[PDB]
Amino acid sequence: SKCPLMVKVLDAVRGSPAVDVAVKVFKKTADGSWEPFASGKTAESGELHGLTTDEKFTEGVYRVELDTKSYWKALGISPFHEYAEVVFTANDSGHRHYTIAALLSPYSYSTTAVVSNPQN
Amino acid sequence: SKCPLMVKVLDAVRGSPAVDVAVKVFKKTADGSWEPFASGKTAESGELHGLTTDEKFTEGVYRVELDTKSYWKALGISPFHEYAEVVFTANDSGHRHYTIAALLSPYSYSTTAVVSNPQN
Amino acid sequence: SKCPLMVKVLDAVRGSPAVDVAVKVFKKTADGSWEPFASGKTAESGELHGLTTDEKFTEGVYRVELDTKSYWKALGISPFHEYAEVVFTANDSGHRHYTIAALLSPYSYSTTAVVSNPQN
Amino acid sequence: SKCPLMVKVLDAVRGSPAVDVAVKVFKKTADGSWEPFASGKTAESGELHGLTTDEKFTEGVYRVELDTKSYWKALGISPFHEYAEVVFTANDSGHRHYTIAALLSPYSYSTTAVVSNPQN
Ligand SMILES: N[C@@H](Cc1cc(I)c(Oc2cc(I)c(O)c(I)c2)c(I)c1)C(=O)O
Ligand SMILES: N[C@@H](Cc1cc(I)c(Oc2cc(I)c(O)c(I)c2)c(I)c1)C(=O)O
Repeated sequence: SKCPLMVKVLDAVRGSPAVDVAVKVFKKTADGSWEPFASGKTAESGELHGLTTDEKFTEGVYRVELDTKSYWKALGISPFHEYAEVVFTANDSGHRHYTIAALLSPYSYSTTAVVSNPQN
Repeated sequence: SKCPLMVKVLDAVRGSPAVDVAVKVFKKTADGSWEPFASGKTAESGELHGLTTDEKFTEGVYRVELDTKSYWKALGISPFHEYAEVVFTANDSGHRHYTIAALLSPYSYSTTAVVSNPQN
Repeated sequence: SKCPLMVKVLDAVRGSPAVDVAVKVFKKTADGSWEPFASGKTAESGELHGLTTDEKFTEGVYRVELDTKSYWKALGISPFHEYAEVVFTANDSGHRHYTIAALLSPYSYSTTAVVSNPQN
Repeated sequence: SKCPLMVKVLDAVRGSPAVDVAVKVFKKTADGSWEPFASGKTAESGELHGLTTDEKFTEGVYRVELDTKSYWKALGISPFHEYAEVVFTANDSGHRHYTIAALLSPYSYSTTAVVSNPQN
């Protein structure tokens, strides 16, 4: 695809894009600590665009945190999970473009990853 | 563990097994069409064991229909699917044990097959 | 300009779009029988477009059938289901645009819908 | 029945329980840190029963972490996610039962919570 790191969030109760979800991305440092990498909020389409350029998105372990609790909390639903979280290693083989899709439900959530090579 | 076929249904919105969901089993005939094989409704545990006996369950194509629409209509929710349907070929490679599991949400559902192998 | 019905299919084992998944759509008729509506195959993006147009896609019960067995059998994988079927009611509340997403795995498949308005 | 906390994992590629999957439960401590709580690996049934007891399992925010990466590698399969974490608040509505389920695939995973009522 185009964006190096793309996050898409869906709402399985209303069958619509989960708009305004707090997304935070962190990067593991040499000593094992968690350093804030980037963050945003999903738009009307349930997508988050512009987290990182390929230059900035270097090889390493990443952590994407979606604040699922606030989403449900705003609608008057009390969810189970405090947050949804996806931890993964990136560009260890070579530079790839990732899409992290997540489907939300008060007591459940499933997450998938689409890895696509930018070059031939 | 005794009955070769079991249906386990869960509700993703409330964090609980889905109770009294209509489950109808259809088996494909030789002339081409389908014919009623069994029926029942999920219990308190969200399970439905005791459909058929290891003897009446012969090899062939099957169809497990779950009336998901009624289930949500009862909670004030207008779901998306008319029903969840699972079609598969059973016991082509000798006798087995299949537990089909469904995860329900108004606008989405995940179905899963679990095959057990009784020591013959 | 965007078409009413869309199908997006991902592969969970490989983490990429499912290319060449055979797709068949049906429409329920007055008799309570099924009539051939459309058909196609997912492109490289794992998507399917031009299944139909706004004028042809009226109110009614539809059945999108996905040939998921051939897909796996082609890769050397022996799946469980013969195909993944999605039955739903369209253009209930007047005109709408639909998106059927299906996530594939050998013994499991998760399908979700995203209903959106063309003007809202 | 007498297990306050339960974890069940399934493999979506082989269609059977995820055996020998390492589980580690943490509990947010008084000073805000994560303290070890329970550890174990999925039995043949892909589940853990001896996790904790109705008395040791008190109120608080727990963290369940499944080591999926190691599960997949020991099969020759290189997975996407580093691991699967599930963080939740427990016993906020009295002393009830908790079942955490997970459906694993190389590039995707689903989780759901089933919260029962012991004496109901
Ligand atoms: N007597 C059985 C009943 C039961 C069977 C299954 I199989 C199961 O597992 C899942 C996990 C996920 I994640 C799903 O999406 C689905 I559908 C089913 C669960 I929980 C409970 C027991 O308690 O073991
Ligand atoms: N970009 C286009 C096409 C597209 C639609 C969806 I909807 C989507 O999201 C999911 C999320 C999960 I979780 C799945 O299992 C599956 I399959 C698809 C993705 I990625 C891409 C659009 O915006 O319509």
